[PDB]
Amino acid sequence: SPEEQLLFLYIIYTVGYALSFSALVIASAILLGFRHLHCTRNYIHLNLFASFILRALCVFFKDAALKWLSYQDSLACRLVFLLCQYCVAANYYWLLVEGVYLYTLLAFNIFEMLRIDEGLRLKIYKDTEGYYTIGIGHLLTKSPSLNAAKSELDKAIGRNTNGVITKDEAEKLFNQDVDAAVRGILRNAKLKPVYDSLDAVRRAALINMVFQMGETGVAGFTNSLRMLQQKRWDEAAVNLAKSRWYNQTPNRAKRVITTFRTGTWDAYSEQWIFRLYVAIGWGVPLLFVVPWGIVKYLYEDEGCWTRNSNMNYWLIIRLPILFACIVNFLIFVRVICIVVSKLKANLMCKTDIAFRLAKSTLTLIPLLCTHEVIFAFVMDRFIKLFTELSFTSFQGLMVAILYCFVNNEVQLEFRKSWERWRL
Ligand SMILES: CS(=O)(=O)c1cccc(NC(=O)N(Cc2ccc(C(=O)Nc3nnn[nH]3)cc2)c2ccc(C3CCCCC3)cc2)c1
Repeated sequence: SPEEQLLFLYIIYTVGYALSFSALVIASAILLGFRHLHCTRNYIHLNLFASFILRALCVFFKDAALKWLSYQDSLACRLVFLLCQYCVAANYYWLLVEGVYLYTLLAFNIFEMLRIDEGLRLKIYKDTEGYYTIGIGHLLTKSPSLNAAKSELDKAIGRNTNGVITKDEAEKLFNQDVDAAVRGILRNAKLKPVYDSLDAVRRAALINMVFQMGETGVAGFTNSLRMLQQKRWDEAAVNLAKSRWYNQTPNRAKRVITTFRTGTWDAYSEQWIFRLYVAIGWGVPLLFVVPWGIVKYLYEDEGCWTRNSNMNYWLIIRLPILFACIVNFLIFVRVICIVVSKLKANLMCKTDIAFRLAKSTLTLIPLLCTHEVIFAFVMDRFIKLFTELSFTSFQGLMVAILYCFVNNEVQLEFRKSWERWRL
C-alpha cells in the first residue's frame, strides 16, 4: 500500500530519534552525575552528544510545527533547517576531535610523562641534594667531584663526555633508566603485585615515582600501595598527600597522584587544547554553514531550501563535511597501525581505556563517514534507498551505546553506588 509504506518509514524514523534523544539525555546525565567520570575524554563525548540531542530537537520541532501560509513557505522552518544542518556539521567535527584525541592519547606514554617532569639537561649539573644529574633525570653519584662524575658518565655513555651530551645520547640513557625502573618494580616483592594489578596508565604513575625516588624508597608506602591494589584510588590519593614526597616536590606529586586517582593523562594536558576542540566542533561548522544559509536565503529560497539544484551553493556545505570524513578515514588507518603495533609489542592490553576508546571511535568513523565518501559528488530502488532514514535516526542511539552504556568505567560507578545503598 502507498499510505502504509509512507507511514511505516515515519515510525522507524521517529522511534529512531525517540530512542536516540532518550539514551543521549540519559548518557549525558550519567557522565555529569558521577564525579569520577569528570575527565577530558568524557567532556568531548558530552559535546558530541549535545550535537545529536539538538539535531533530534530540530527533527521533533519540524514534526510538531506541521500542526498548522504553509510550513514550507515559513521563515521559522528555514531557521530550524539551518540549525539542523549546523548540528550535522557539528556531529562530523566532534567526531573529528574524537579521532584527534584518540591519536594523541596513544602517543602519550611514560617517556613523554617523565620528559615533562624531569626535563632535559645538555651539561652535567650539581643538584640540590649533592648528586650530579644530566639528560632526563639521570643521577650519577653523590660524591662531590665533577672530575669523577664526568669519568663515571663516560663509562655509561661510551665515548669521552667532556661535559656536553647531545639529544640522542640523553634519550638512549633515558630508555635504560626506565628499563631499570620497571625491572626494579618486578624484582620488588611489594611493588610487583600492585604493578600487575594496575592498568598501563596508572602503571606509568608508579614507574614515575620509582624514577624519582627508587624501588626501595616507594616500597615504603605500604599503607598507600595496598589500597591501590584494592582499586581504592581516592582513598590512596588523599593518603599520598600526607607523605614526605608530597611536601618535598608538590607540583610533581599533584600530577602523579591525579594519574592514580583518575587513570588519565589530564594532569599532563593543557586547558587550551580543549578550547581548540570546542573551536573545531562548534566553531569550524559556523564558518561554512552561515555562508550556505545566506546564499540559500538570498538566491535558492524555495520550500525551506528543499529544491537544492542550481550552482556551487551545494558544495559549500558538502566539501567541508567530505574533508572531515577524508581526515577521519586517514586517522582511522593510522590508529589501526598504532593499536596493532602496541598490542603485538605487549605495550597495550585489550583492557585499557585507549583500546576500549579505539573499539568505539574506529566503529563510528566508518559508520557515520562511509556514506559521505561513497556518494561524494552525487546530488540525487526508492524503498531500498529510504532505509538510510533508519541509520540516520538510530545513529544518535549508537553514539550513546558505544560511549556510555558499553563503557566499563560507568558500569563500575553503577556497581559502586549500588553497594553504597546497602552499606
Ligand atoms: C581491531 S579493533 O578490535 O581495535 C576494532 C576496530 C574497528 C572497529 C571495531 N568494532 C567493534 O569492536 N565492535 C564491537 C564492540 C566491542 C566492544 C566494544 C566496547 O567495549 N567499547 C567500549 N568499552 N568501553 N568504552 N568503550 C564496542 C564495540 C562493533 C562492530 C560492529 C558494530 C556495528 C555492526 C553493524 C550494526 C551496527 C553496529 C558495532 C560494534 C573494532
